[PDB]
Amino acid sequence: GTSKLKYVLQDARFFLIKSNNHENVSLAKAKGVWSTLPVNEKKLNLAFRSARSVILIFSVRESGKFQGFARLSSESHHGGSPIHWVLPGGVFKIDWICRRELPFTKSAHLTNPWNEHKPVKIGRDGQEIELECGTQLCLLFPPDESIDLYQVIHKMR
Repeated sequence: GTSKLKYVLQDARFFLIKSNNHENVSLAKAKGVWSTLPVNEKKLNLAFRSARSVILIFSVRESGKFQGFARLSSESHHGGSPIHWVLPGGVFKIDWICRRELPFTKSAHLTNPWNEHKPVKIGRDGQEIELECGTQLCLLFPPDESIDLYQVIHKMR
């Protein structure tokens, strides 16, 4: 059922993450980390302190899909265990909520009021998604049998 996920998302902010490289998303999915450019890093740190949950919704450029979504469990931090990103910032710890794909053909009815009411798939890396549109987008993803929401729910309290 959706009660658990709706609780996680109740007071959430949502950001589109656009990656040019599937490899960095694979790395991020396995290790539970993300890094971004300075403007977006600042935005995400502010959001982490302002909302009960900050959700990153990932899309690899030219893939036609979202690849999953995750919740920040920390602000960005420097000097920690270095993440060997594939090069084409601080490291955010993230807990994945869904690592399964959602094709854009399943989100075509959703438009983001904070991006001129364009379809939610459209946006630059870091585009913020308004609460209801982001919630509905996250609810479209299929259940991920590899993920247990329990850890996230305990972290919010």
